[PDB]
Amino acid sequence: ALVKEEIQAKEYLENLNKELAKRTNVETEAAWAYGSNITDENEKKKNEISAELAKFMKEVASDTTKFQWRSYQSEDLKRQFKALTKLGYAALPEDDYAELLDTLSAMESNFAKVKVCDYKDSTKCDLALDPEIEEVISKSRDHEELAYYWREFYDKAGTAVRSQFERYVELNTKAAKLNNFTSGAEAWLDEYEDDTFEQQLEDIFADIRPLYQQIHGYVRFRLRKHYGDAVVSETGPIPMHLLGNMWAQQWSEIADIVSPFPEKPLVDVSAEMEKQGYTPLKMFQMGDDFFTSMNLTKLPQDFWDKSIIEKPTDGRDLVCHASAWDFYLTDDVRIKQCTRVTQDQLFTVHHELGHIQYFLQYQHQPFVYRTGANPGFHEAVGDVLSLSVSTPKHLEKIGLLKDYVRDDEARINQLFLTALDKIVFLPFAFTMDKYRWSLFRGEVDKANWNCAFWKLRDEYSGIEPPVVRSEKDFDAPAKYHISADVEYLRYLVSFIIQFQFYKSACIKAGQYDPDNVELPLDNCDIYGSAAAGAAFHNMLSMGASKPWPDALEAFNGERIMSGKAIAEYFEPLRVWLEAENIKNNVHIGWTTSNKCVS
Ligand SMILES: *[C@@H]1O[C@H](CO)[C@@H](O[C@@H]2O[C@H](CO)[C@@H](O[C@@H]3O[C@H](CO[C@H]4O[C@H](CO)[C@@H](O)[C@H](O)[C@@H]4O)[C@@H](O)[C@H](O[C@H]4O[C@H](CO[C@@H]5O[C@H](CO)[C@@H](O)[C@H](O)[C@@H]5O)[C@@H](O)[C@H](O)[C@@H]4O)[C@@H]3O)[C@H](O)[C@H]2NC(C)=O)[C@H](O)[C@H]1NC(C)=O
Ligand SMILES: NCCCC[C@H](N[C@@H](CCc1ccccc1)C(=O)O)C(=O)N[C@H](Cc1c[nH]c2ccccc12)C(=O)O
Ligand SMILES: *[C@@H]1O[C@H](CO)[C@@H](O)[C@H](O)[C@H]1NC(C)=O
Ligand SMILES: *[C@@H]1O[C@H](CO)[C@@H](O)[C@H](O)[C@H]1NC(C)=O
Ligand SMILES: [Zn+2]
Repeated sequence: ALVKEEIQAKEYLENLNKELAKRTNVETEAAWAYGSNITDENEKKKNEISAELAKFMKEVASDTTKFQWRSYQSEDLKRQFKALTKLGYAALPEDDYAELLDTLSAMESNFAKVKVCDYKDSTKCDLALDPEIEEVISKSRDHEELAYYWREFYDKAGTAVRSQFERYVELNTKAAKLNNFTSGAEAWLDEYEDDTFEQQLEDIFADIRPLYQQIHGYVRFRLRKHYGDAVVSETGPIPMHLLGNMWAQQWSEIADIVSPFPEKPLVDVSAEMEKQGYTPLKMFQMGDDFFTSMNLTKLPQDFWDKSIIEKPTDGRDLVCHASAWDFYLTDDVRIKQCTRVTQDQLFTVHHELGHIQYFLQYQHQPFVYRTGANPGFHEAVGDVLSLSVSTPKHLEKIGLLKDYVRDDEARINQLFLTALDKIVFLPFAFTMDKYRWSLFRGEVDKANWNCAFWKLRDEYSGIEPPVVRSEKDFDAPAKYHISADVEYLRYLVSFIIQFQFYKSACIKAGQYDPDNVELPLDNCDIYGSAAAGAAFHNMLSMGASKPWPDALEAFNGERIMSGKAIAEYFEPLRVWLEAENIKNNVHIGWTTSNKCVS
C-alpha cells in the first residue's frame, strides 16, 4: 500500500537529509580551504571531495525511483523528493564531472591570481584587482590611465581563459541535457519555479528601461563636460572605463562629477569612517548590531572565530571576492571578505551578513530546504538593510554624516546616487545571463562569442570598451561570476524584490507613508524595528520549504514579483530628471558601438 510507503518515505528523507548535510559539510570545508588559500594541493582536495559527493548524489537520485513519490498525499514529501531528483552537474559521467571541476578551478584560480604592472612603473607588477586595480578604476580621472588598467585586466582575466570557458559551456550543456533540461539556461531558470519567469522580467525591465535611458543620457552629458568631446561623444555609447567600475555595473564612484547639484551635499562617508578609526571588525560588529536591533539572530561565536574579514598579509593566493558560507551544521557560518574601510564596503558587509542571517534563520529546516526561497531572495536580504544604512537618516545616527541639510536639492543628489547603483545595475545584471543563456542554448556560433557579449552590453546598457576589441579577445570571464560559474539572474531579481521588501519593512516600521512628506521612502531607517524583523523572520525561517510566492506572502501578503516598488522609490527622481534633461537639451539613446570588430 501507498499509506505504509509514505510513512517509510518520511523516515527515509529525515535520515538522508541529515546524511546530505554532513557530506556537504566536508565538501564546503575543502572549498573554503581552497578559496582562502589557493594551492595545487587544496584544488586537488576540493575537487576530489566534490567528485565523491557527486557519486553519492547519483546513488540518491537512483534510489528515489524506488519510491512512488509522485503518488503521495504530502506536498512536503513530494517537494523534498523532487529536490533530490535534481542532480545538476552530478548527473555527468565520473570522468566528465572531474574534467568540469578541473575546468572550473582553472578559471576561478586564473581570475584570483591576476596581477598587472603599474601604469607608471613597468617594474612593479604585483597589482591585484582587490585592492590595487579597483582603487585606480574608482579614483583616477585620467582616461588614459583608466584605459590601460581596463585593457590589462580584461586581457588577463578574460582572454586567457577562452579555451577553458568553451569546454565549460560544453560540459554545462551535457549536464543540463542529462537532467532533461534543454540547456544550462533552463537548468538555472528551474530555481524560480515559474515557467513565465523570463517574460515577467522582460516586462518589468521594459517598465524601468526609460528611466535608465534618462540616467544614461544625463551621465553622458556630465562626462562630456568633464573629459571633453574627444573622449565622450554626445550620441555614442559611453566609454565604460570612465564609469568608476571595472564592469560599469554600478556608477556611484563617479557621483562627485555627475551629481545633479554639485554645490549641495553628496553622501560619501569613507573619510569619516577613517577619521573615527573604523576597522573591518567594527564594520561587521555594526552589521551584527543592525540585525539584532530588528530582533533577528546574533552572529554565533564560530563566525567570529573562523571568518576572514581582512586580506591576509602573507604571500598567499586567495579569492578576495566577498562571500558568505554555510557549513550545514549548527551555527557554523562564515564570511570571507578582504574588507576595506569605505562606504561601498560597509554596504558589502551588510549584503554578506544578509546571507549569514538567512543561513541561521533556516538551519532547523531539512537539508534540501536550507537555501533561499529563490536565489534572488538570498541576494535581497542584506541589500534591504543596506538601503536603510545608506540613508542620511541612519548615517547621521551613527555620526558618519555631519552638518547635513536635507533640502530638495540634497534629496535629488541622494536619489541620484542611489540610482547610479540600483537602476544602472539592472540592464547590466540582465545581460550577464542573457549572454550565458545564448551560449548555453547554442544560439551563438563560437566564431562570434566575444562580439555577442559586447553587442548585449551595447544594446542594454549603452556602454562600450575603451579600446577596439575583436574575436581575438574574450572579455566575459573578466567578471568574477562568469569565471566562477555563478548564475547572475539572482541579482536582477534581487534588485527588483529588495524594494518590495524595503517598502513593506518601512511601512511596518512606521517609517513610510506616501501621504506624509515627513516620511519619504528614500529616507526610511528600519534600524531597531522588531516589526520589520518579524516579517523577515516569518519569511527567512521558511528557507525553500515552499515555492517563493508563499515566502513573499509570509513577508507582506503579496505573491507577485513587481516593479511597482522600485519605480515608487525613484518617482521623485524620474520627475526631476525628465525635466532636467529637457531643460539641458540632453540627447537620449545611443548609436551602435564600433568597438567590437566582427
Ligand atoms: C530523461 O528522459 C529520458 C527519456 O528520454 C529518460 O530515460 C528513460 O527512463 C525510463 C525510466 O523511467 C526508462 O524506462 C524503462 O525502460 C526499460 C526498457 O528500456 C529498453 O528499451 C528502450 C527503448 O525505448 C531503450 O532505450 C533502453 O535502453 C532499454 O533497452 C523498462 O525495462 C523499464 O520498465 C521497468 O520499470 C517500470 C517502472 O515504472 C513504474 O513502475 C512502478 C512499479 O513500482 C509501477 O507501479 C508504475 O505504474 C510504473 O510502471 C515498470 O513498470 C516495469 O515493470 C519495469 O520494471 C522502464 O520502462 C527508459 O528506458 C529511459 N530511456 C528511454 C529512451 O526511454 C530519463 O530517465 C530522463 N532523465 C531524468 C533525470 O528524468
Ligand atoms: N564589492 C562588492 C562585492 C559584492 C560581493 C558579492 N559576492 C557574491 C558571492 C557569490 C559567490 C557564489 C558562489 C561561490 C562564491 C561566491 C555574493 O555574496 O552574492 C557580489 O558578487 N556582489 C555584486 C552584485 C551585488 C548585489 N548586491 C550588492 C550589494 C553591494 C555590492 C554588490 C552587490 C557583484 O556583482 O559584484
Ligand atoms: C596554505 O596552504 C598550504 C598548503 O597548500 C599550507 O601548507 C599553508 O599552511 C597554508 N597557509 C596558511 C597561511 O594557512
Ligand atoms: C523577538 O522575536 C521573538 C521570536 O523570534 C518574539 O517572540 C518576540 O515577540 C520578538 N520581540 C519583540 C519585541 O517583538
Ligand atoms: Zn550575495
